[PDB]
Amino acid sequence: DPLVATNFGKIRGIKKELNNEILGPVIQFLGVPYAAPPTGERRFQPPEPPSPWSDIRNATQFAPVCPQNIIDRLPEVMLPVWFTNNLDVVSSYVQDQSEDCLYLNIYVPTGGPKPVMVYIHGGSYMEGTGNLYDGSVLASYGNVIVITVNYRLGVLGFLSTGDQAAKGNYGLLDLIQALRWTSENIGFFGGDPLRITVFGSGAGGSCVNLLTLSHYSEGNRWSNSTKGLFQRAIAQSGTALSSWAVSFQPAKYARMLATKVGCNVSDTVELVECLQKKPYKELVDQDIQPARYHIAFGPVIDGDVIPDDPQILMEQGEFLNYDIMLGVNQGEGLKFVENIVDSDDGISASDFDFAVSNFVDNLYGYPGKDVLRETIKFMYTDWADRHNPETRRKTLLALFTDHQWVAPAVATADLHSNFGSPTYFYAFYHHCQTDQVPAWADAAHGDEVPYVLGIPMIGPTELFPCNFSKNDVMLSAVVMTYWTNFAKTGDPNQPVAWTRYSQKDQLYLHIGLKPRVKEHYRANKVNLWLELVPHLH
Amino acid sequence: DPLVATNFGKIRGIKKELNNEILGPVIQFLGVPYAAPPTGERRFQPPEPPSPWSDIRNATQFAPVCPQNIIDRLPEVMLPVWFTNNLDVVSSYVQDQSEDCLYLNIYVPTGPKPVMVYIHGGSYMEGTGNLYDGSVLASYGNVIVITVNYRLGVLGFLSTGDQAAKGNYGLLDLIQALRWTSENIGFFGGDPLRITVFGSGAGGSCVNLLTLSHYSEGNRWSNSTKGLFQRAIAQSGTALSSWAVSFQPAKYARMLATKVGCNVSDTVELVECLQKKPYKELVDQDIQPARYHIAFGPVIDGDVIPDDPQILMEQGEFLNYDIMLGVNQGEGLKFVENIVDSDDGISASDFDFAVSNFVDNLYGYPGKDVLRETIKFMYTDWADRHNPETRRKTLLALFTDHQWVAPAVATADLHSNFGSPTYFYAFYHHCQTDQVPAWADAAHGDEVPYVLGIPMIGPTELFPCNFSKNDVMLSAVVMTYWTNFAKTGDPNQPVPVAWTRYSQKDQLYLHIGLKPRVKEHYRANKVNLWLELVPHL
Ligand SMILES: *[C@@H]1O[C@H](CO)[C@@H](O)[C@H](O)[C@H]1NC(C)=O
Ligand SMILES: *[C@@H]1O[C@H](CO)[C@@H](O)[C@H](O)[C@H]1NC(C)=O
Repeated sequence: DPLVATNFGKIRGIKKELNNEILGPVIQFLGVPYAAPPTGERRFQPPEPPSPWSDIRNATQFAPVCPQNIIDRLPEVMLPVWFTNNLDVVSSYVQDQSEDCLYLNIYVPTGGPKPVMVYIHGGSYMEGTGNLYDGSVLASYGNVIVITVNYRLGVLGFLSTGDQAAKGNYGLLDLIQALRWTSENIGFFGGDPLRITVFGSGAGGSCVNLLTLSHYSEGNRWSNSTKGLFQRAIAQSGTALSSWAVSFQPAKYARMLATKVGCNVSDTVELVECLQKKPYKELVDQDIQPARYHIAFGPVIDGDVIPDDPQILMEQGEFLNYDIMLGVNQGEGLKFVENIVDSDDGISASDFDFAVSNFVDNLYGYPGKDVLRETIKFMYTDWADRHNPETRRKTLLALFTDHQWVAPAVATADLHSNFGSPTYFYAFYHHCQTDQVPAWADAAHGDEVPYVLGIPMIGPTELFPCNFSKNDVMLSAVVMTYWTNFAKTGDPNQPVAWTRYSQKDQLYLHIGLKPRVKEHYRANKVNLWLELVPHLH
Repeated sequence: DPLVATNFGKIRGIKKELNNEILGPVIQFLGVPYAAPPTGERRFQPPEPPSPWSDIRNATQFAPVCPQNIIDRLPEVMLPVWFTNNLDVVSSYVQDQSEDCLYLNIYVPTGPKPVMVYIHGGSYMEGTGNLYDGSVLASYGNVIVITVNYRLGVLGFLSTGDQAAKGNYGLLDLIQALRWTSENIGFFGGDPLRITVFGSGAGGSCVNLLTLSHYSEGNRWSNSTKGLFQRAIAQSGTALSSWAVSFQPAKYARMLATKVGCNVSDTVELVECLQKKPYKELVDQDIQPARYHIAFGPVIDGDVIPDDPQILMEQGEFLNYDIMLGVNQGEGLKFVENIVDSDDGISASDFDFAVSNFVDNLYGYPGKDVLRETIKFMYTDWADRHNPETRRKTLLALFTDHQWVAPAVATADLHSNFGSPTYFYAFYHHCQTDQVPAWADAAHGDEVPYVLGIPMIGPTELFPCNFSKNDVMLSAVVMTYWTNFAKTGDPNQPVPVAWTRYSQKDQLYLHIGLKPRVKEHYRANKVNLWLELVPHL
């Protein structure tokens, strides 16, 4: 049997055969505590280390996930499509909940310590679990250790009063704790604590980026030369600079919740103490909605974990030199457009104007809006066929995609390479059409996930039920190789050459069935939001 | 010897051998009167027909050109570069002047042939058809070529805003030449029902303006074809540009009247006063308009020009001619030439100044702040935003696009829209002179020597460039397109790389270079800025 001794006790994993000939087996350690349960007085408090246990602890089944409610209005626009498309399956992964949810899962392959890829999930900061992301194939195919983590979500993980009463960022601190646990225990599993790659998609991608800006991710016990906890980062369709990356009005929504559950909101210490006497179910189940493209509960600017606005930090180059790799998908903004399209696959010029105008209002309140609505309306029309209704959606979809994902990604990519971090950029332009998605839709938000995890190798799963072709399998194998090569050496080419990114040339890898390296991804539309729109104010 | 009988008498031309083996000889009839001298009481009056002569009139030397002053200064930005580059040679063509200058030149090769009437023009102020030798074009193409001299500057376009001086005398002269041609060219072996008019620059403007005038309607030969001429080619010139037509004619008529001592309350007295003065005195007065506008030119008289060409075009008020338009890569050379430093680049400093003054001259604030920023963004290549060699290339494009390209596309669009067989091109080659920078591309008027077939003869006093073997080949191709178009209204058919018909939807055009290809939507990104965005602002 597979036994492993850790600094808190011995644990037993479980061997797992994969449904493919090319793939060797993996031992998976499910439900490994990396922190003390954040219950009672430790709610709204930094994570403490886990209690040691005397005997052998079985790590063979998922632990209950962190409190969340996806069955009872959720922001489809932030959430991956494969998530919202089959919530029924996703729900079975989230049924068993508990405030005691700080657990991570290890996937170990089968003559030196292996790289460790720690996955950080995330949709809107409100929900999800690392359990959804099976790390078996990636570990086996890549010959690396893969870890998935569960961190505090929503209220419990990010509620803040704007005071020392509740400073917030408990979720990010949990991630820090999981990374420290990993740093100081993964070696016992045959992992290399000095080649740890952190990677995540969506809000998970945001979390990855936010950590690189935090001084809590500085320093590791093993090396005086390498002062990072983790050494590399991959942020997939997520950044720290988007409108919904961090919560800017945390005290507002903390008051709201406290009110809704009947707690006095005058004194902040009294407010917090009251919330702590209430079930997590009651706090989670309250209806708290922010602005359309903003969040209520998430990462906050506390002057500690996150010392300042991520924008300012990046500009001042306030981050350790990590090997970075970030990118976006062709059509992230599917769910922004999906409700608008009619029986034929197009949107009228009428609906177009409404959508673009409301977009301007939500993200750019008039101080001057008139000018802006026209500049954008112009920029996101293809005059080649200005009356085509099928082309109007593709470009409207591009508006959301560019502003919410692409421009933030490029800005991030630019500033990292600018300050000396080996940066790599990509554009994911393939996917596997499900019977739940339109036939005209391209690579949407989160569609790159199943390729990174190697799902096509195993074939359709309950979570990813698409009929993966042979092209899907090959593309997946290519992706996993880039990722894992990057994990092994900080170079996606060293275990089509993926060239290093730089602000001048802005070379990136266009990922498709025919992967090529291009240059200046959508710079025309990008520089609009980074150079023009700001100067108009 | 070559004798020809016309409705006004017999005339003797002169045979001319061309300096190329492939070219047969041509008989050229130089100094043929097509109208009575507009002298004395016929100054500021429509052109009357020429007097008949009993004997043989020798047409073997150029007649004196229309009054003009380039020696005493010259709007370099409107004028072709080959013009301003060697004024010494150009001057020899303009030395001998006379108000009696309504003469045209015939070039006959060796059924009835097509007739190509060339309409010269720089700023409406100067020039002559004599500069444009039509020998090679006629010989190579096997068509008759005509060059015309029409009234210029004050004498040709002065208007008081009254019936006292209605203006457009120059345009009426062109009409007179065309009527003369229609009713006499048959005697030379020409086809009065296959007359093509073509011109570059202001000449191009003149071509376009004629298509909007009802005076070019009706011919004596056919009841089905309602046009005097049947086809039109407008090279780097339109009726929609800022300097195509004079909108403040009365202002500048008074200015002149003032300088010569004729400023009178009553316009009929004013005109009568100007009529008692030498043409030299009127031509030599210093009258300069706004930076990108004209003082003396085509005017909106409600007769010859029934309304603003823009309105006319939009309402489709024009006969359906076979149309052909295009521009050169870098028309706006002379806009930028003064700015470049020893290195072939312009600083970010000078750039902002040049662009801002451009905004002020063409778009005086009534809102300018927004506009200068929108433009500054659109005309910078963010690929390398700091490159000084690239800053000039894009600033040059600003002028080029606004003054030439956008007016051309708009014209091209509205013509094809209302049913005229339209054709579009972009001229991307030239022959670098020791007078032009080595970094300059196809500038204003650089397509002329290729249209006239000069590379076939080799360097001339006017076109002294060392034409290569490729130049000769490209010229043959250009002349073939032009002459095919004259013959059949189709640049692909001589009788009775395929250049595809243009249309507002597909907007196919011929990219003319050493490797001529058909592309689509020429600089539509930059065009639609001026046609769709800035207006709505
Ligand atoms: C732990 O699990 C293994 C297999 O998963 C099993 O053999 C063992 O008996 C379990 N231990 C306990 C104490 O239940
Ligand atoms: C025209 O030229 C002929 C010879 O070609 C000559 O006899 C005649 O005198 C000339 N005409 C005039 C008006 O000089």
